Amino acid sequence: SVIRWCTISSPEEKKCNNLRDLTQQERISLTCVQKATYLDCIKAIANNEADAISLDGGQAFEAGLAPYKLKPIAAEVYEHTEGSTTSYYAVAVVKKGTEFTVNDLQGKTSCHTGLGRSAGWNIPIGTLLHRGAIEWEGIESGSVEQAVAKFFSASCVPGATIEQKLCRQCKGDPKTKCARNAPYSGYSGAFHCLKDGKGDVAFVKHTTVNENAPDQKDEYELLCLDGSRQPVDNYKTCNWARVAAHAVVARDDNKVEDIWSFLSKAQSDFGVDTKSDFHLFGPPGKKDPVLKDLLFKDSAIMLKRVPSLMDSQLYLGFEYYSAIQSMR
Ligand SMILES: [Fe+3]
Repeated sequence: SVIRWCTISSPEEKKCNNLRDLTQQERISLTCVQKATYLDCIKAIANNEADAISLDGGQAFEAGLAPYKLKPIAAEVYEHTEGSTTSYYAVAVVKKGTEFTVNDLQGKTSCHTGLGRSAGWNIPIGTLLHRGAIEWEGIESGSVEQAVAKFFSASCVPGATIEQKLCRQCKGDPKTKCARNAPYSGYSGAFHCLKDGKGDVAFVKHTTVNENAPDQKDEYELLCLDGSRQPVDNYKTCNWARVAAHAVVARDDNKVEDIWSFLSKAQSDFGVDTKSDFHLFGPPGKKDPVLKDLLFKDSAIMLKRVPSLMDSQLYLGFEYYSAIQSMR
């Protein structure tokens, strides 16, 4: 019996084969299918051409719509003060000194993890809109990118389609610079994007600074929704939202057990406590954003199985869910 994972980048593939390689000796075994975009994975998965992929809540949302109707099989666990939780916080990071508040955000540059991802988009944009900041009336008259491209001087937003302003700060080969897996894509990419000065703001996770710049953590602060700017380590108070962990998405069939089995074991032999050269998660550390969050976030510490009961909606929450919807 084999599970076929869908990978979305070469390096992600490798890590994948890696684990398949040192796993081929079990009841359930791996195999890596590499697609172009997560969409194609979602699709293959539904077509029986694959069986799993771990997605950001923004994509989990997507993966749940019809025709797919994929379910969140397992969700990532993250360090909490209280040991652990299945959620993370969305924060907007900023360099220390550059005075400026949430309100003074117009005509700025900004870096985002990618189009429609929780932290780098859904939360921030919808927030900005829910605040009278961004002018958006609706789908049937104006796109969202457009309202976005109208608010910021320019941006980096991997996945962007409708506006070159949004692809303005993306560093890399122009062919692929705004690719969904571009060098400036992902939590860490959006950080570099900030690091490198290509944007005045980064929309990332509460772990973001530590994982790329624990050394120069002092060099950054957080933009709070109230007006303040707090210290990188104050995400709790200075946050824009608390979102659901990324989840592993799979067809609603009988296989969901083979997958959980596979994951349960693998995580057993290669967790944060593994003693192997091979790590399922991370580990976290200043590395090249390109090699980050492969398969799973570098910041995941465990996997917690999801109750069969939950679909995408129940998983995300009626609130977040409506919020995402209302944006498309
Ligand atoms: Fe995320």
